[PDB]
Amino acid sequence: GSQILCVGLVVLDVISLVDKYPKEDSEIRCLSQRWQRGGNASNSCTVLSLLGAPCAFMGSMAPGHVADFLVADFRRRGVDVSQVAWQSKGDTPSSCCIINNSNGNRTIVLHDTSLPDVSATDFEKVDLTQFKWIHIEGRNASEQVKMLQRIDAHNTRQPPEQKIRVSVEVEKPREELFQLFGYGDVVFVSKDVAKHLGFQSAEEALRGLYGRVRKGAVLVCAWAEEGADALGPDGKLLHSDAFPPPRVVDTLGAGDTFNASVIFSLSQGRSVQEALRFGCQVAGKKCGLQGFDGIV
Amino acid sequence: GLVPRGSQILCVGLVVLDVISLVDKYPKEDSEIRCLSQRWQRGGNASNSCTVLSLLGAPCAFMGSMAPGHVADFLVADFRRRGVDVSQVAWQSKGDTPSSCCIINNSNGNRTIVLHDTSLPDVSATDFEKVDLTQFKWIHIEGRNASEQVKMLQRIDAHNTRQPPEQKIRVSVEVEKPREELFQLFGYGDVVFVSKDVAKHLGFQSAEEALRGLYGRVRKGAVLVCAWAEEGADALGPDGKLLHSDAFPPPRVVDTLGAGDTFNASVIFSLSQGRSVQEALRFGCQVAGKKCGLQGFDGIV
Ligand SMILES: Nc1ncnc2c1ncn2[C@@H]1O[C@H](COP(=O)(O)OP(=O)(O)NP(=O)(O)O)[C@@H](O)[C@H]1O
Ligand SMILES: Nc1ncnc2c1ncn2[C@@H]1O[C@H](COP(=O)(O)OP(=O)(O)NP(=O)(O)O)[C@@H](O)[C@H]1O
Ligand SMILES: OC[C@H]1O[C@](O)(CO)[C@@H](O)[C@@H]1O
Repeated sequence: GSQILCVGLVVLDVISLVDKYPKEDSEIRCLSQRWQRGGNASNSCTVLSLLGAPCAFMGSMAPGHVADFLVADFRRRGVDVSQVAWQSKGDTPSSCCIINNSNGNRTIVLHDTSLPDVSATDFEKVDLTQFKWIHIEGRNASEQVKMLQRIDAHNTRQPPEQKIRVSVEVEKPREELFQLFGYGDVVFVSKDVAKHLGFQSAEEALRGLYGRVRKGAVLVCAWAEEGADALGPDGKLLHSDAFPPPRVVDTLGAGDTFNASVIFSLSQGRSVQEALRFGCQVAGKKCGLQGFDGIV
Repeated sequence: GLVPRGSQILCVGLVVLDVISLVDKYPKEDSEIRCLSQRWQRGGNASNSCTVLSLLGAPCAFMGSMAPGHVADFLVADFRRRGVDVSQVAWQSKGDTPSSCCIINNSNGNRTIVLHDTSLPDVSATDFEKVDLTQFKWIHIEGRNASEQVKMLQRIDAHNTRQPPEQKIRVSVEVEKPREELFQLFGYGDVVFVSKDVAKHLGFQSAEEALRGLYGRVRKGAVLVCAWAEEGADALGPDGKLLHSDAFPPPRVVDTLGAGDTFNASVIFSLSQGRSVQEALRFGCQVAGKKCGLQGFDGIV
């Protein structure tokens, strides 16, 4: 039971690096271009792998040349893809990403290809004895709340020394997803969500939202160059300053780098304070680099 | 496979992967949005022209630069989907196969474009030296790296000097961007296409103005051609007689991207079949006008 599993989206990121964001109805040349395997859960596996944690990914992919690229990338990272929910309806999602090389800003135009989401049916088919931690990227809530319950069930049946740790990401300001707050030992909530609920800082968001998590859970809110905060059962607010690189050149996947790093640190036994900090340390480092290579 | 002597039309130029996203509204910097639709397309002038030539029923080949990879794979498969011979591609060990990002605003039609990077080397004159020409009856060059392309043209001229009239390779050139370096290309080719956009930048306000004002720059005996959107197109040859065809407006205008390339390929095709310049202008306007009412190149027949 020593593999981390991330459940969520995997998409092909077609990326252009520009030195200024283009005004509407204008035309500008890009400095360079590349393809990356992206999606939150997928980006997190990249990071876990680079950190040395055996991990595996689970999500929908449609057979094709794109998927072939993605799988190859997964494999080069040593990510287990065996639990992938292969399909026959829909395309694999992709996006156009513009990365502003002058400040690391990233603009994402996303194509969700109707590809049907992973289901409780698919999940129930998974040998949970393989995993020390399961992270779930909040997408199809009603169908994921089910997967969560299945995980609780498995836990109710296990020595505390052998329970599967669970984390949840709530990233889009979307009603259906809020039911997810109520599950998992660790809950990640985004600045975008927090702002959409009227909160103007990580600390205010944590106070405002801790009521929604389940007893014993740690709530976590990262906030870009403000670093990140966390709040546990004891009611003590925890904070970490960011580690901004002198030149921020690419923030695409910083959030996923942070989540992966917190999970890793926690799974390794560290305190929440220490994990917050390691999360920022690794995410800040990634912001100084194009892509993920070399955060290690 | 075996390609019969003097059977193919070659187009030398750019091929690019265009990623096209339709959106409700232009994305603000550092935001994430869902598009209404997104499309991968093969683009580029020489590339577009090859597609049209194939649909017209001509054997045709593309020569341009690519680098091994998944972008080139998509592009090669799309070429072949259109019956284009890719065996003359100049494969590169350095650089990125061109790809461009285009964002189309659905609620005002605007197009915001991030152009491909500059990393890939253009086809060089030494690259072109290695090509056996006997295969081709017509070679068309999209003006890009002009100093190198001038050498390619001189090489074609040398080949022709030694041939009987019935095995001379016909040559055409396109000058599509207003850049001074490209202008030396006017001096090569039996047929020179100049775009309205270049004409305008030089200060000409019509096709008639452009042809009379630029004809001086072409080599003796050459035909100079200029299409002008809804005004159709003109041509001027050595006999000094300005030739013209009106446009053939379609029931409604759906997509004019690549109309110029459709026009170019169609004129080349017609002339390659031995039609008169006047017949070719007309045919070019008919095919391109038809194309303006269709999305893409399907059904231009
Ligand atoms: N400009 C920055 N400087 C330093 N650290 C940063 C910066 N932006 C993000 N980080 C770090 O990454 C964490 C998450 O930031 P966040 O703004 O949620 O990332 P994100 O860019 O939204 N990820 P993504 O959705 O792929 O773009 C922050 O808590 C910091 O640790
Ligand atoms: N709006 C139109 N209606 C009819 N025919 C058109 C139209 N636009 C272009 N064409 C035809 O396409 C030929 C080439 O026109 P050209 O101006 O080079 O097109 P383009 O620059 O590729 N696209 P656009 O600038 O939007 O017209 C013209 O000579 C016409 O035959
Ligand atoms: O939401 C989809 C997008 O979000 C990211 O995962 C960034 O976290 C990109 O890789 C992907 O295109």
